[PDB]
Amino acid sequence: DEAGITGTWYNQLGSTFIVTAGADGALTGTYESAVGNAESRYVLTGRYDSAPATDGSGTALGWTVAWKNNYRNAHSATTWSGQYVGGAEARINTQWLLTAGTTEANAWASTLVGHDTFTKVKP
Amino acid sequence: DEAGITGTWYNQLGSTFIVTAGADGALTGTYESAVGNAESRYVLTGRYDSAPATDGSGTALGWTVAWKNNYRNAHSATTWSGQYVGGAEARINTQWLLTAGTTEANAWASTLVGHDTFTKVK
Amino acid sequence: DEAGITGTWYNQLGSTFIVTAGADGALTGTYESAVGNAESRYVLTGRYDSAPATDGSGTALGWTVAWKNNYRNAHSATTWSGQYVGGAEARINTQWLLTAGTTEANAWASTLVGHDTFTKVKP
Amino acid sequence: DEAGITGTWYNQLGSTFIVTAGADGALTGTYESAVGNAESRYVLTGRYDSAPATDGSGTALGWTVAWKNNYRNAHSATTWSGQYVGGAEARINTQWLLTAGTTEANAWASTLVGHDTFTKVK
Ligand SMILES: [Fe+3]
Ligand SMILES: [Fe+3]
Repeated sequence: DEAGITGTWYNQLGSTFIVTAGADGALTGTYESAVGNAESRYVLTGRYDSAPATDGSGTALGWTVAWKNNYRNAHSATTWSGQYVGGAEARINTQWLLTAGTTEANAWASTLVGHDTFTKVKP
Repeated sequence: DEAGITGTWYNQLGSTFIVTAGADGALTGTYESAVGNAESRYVLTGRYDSAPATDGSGTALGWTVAWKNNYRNAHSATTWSGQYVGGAEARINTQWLLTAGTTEANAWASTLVGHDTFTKVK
Repeated sequence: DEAGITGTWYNQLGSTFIVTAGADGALTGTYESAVGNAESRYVLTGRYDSAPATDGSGTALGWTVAWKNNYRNAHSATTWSGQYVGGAEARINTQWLLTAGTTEANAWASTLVGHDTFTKVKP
Repeated sequence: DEAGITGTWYNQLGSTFIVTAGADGALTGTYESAVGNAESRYVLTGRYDSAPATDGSGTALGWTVAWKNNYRNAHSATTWSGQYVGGAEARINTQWLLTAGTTEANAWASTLVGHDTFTKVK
C-alpha cells in the first residue's frame, strides 16, 4: 500500500531505507548501508504493485541502488526484489543481487546474492 | 556511458528493453516481455554507475519492472542486476529476481532467479 | 566440524535435515520438507570444508536433494549452499536454488531461490 | 538419462565436469575450474531425477564442490542447480551459489551467484 510502504525501514544489518511510494507504482528514496564500500545516502528508485490482491498476499516490489554518491563510488549496483507484508509486524522481505563492474574475464565473479528483511523498528 | 546504454535492447527470449540513461545515473523506460503473464509495455526505473572505472571493467546497473500496466496485473516484480559492456559487441549481462506476491506461508516460494543477456540486435 | 555438523537440523519452515559428516568432507543423509508438497524422506548428498579456518569464519558446505523417492517425484532438485557456524548458537545459514525440469521455452521459469537457516532446535 | 549425463562436460569458462550418474539418482565425479582459487580436480557429489518426465522437459539435477583438495583449500563451496537437456545438442543449464566461509559480521557478503552452461564439445 502507498502509505504502507512509504517511510523508514531498517534491515538486519542496521541499514536504513527511506522510501516514498507514488500512486503510479513509483518508489523513490535514499538508502544508507551499515556495511560494505558505502558512506552516507544513495539514491534509490523502484516500482511496486499499486493494486495488490486483498487475499492476504504481499505486495510485490523492487528497487535499485547504484553505489555512487558525492562521497564514494563502489562501481556496483544492488537490486532488491521482494514483497511488503502488512498489518502487525509489517515487513519487507527481500532477496538482492549486487553486481560489481568487472572485466569480462572475471564476470563469473561479478554478483553477490543475499536476503534482507526490513522492519519498521530499529534492530 | 549515457550514450552507450540509451536505446533498445533485446534478450535471448526476444524481450525488448527500451531505456533512457540520464546524466544523474537514472534509468527510465519500458519493458516488453516475450514470455510469462505479460502484455504490452511496462514502466521500468533503475540506476547505473554514471562515473565508471576506466580500467576495462563493465558499468554496473540495475532496474525494476512491476508487472502492472493498463492491460494486466501479474502481482509480481522483477529486478535485473548487471553490467553494461561497451563496443561493437555491446551487451548488458544480467541476473534477475522475479518476486510474486504470496501469503507468508508460501513466501519460501515467492522468488524466481534467472539470467538475461541483452544485445543491440535481434 | 565432523561432530558439529552431524545431527538433526530444522529450518524456519519446519523441515528436517538429518546429516552425517564424513572425515573426507562428505555429507550424506535425508531431508524431509514441511512445504512444497514433498512426502517423506529424500536422499541428500553434499560436501563441506573438512579443514576450515580458525579465525571464527564459518565452515562452507553444500548439498543436493533430487525430489524423487518411492512416494513422489517433483522432477526437481534443490541445492543448498551456505556455512556452518559453531560455538554457542550453532546454525547453518544457507541460500538455495530449486530447479524444476522444464521445456526449453519455459527454462526462464525453471529456478526458485530462497534462504534457509537451520538450527538443532525445532521451531 | 544415466548415460545421457555420465561423461565429460565443459562450461563457457573452460571448466571441466566429469560425472558418473548411478541408477539410484547419485552423481559422483570431479570438477576442475578454469578460474578462481582452484588447482587440479575436486570431488563432487550430487543427485539427479532418475525418472524424468517424458513430455520434453529437462532432467533436474544438482551437485556440490567443496573447494578443498590435496593442493589447496579455498574455504568455500559451490552448488550447481539445473537441468540436463538432451536431444540433438545436449547441454546442462545451471545456476550456481558459491559460499565462502565468513565471520557473522561479513556473512552478507558470503555468497556469489552465477550461471554455467555445460556442453559436450570442447
Ligand atoms: Fe569478493
Ligand atoms: Fe511456480
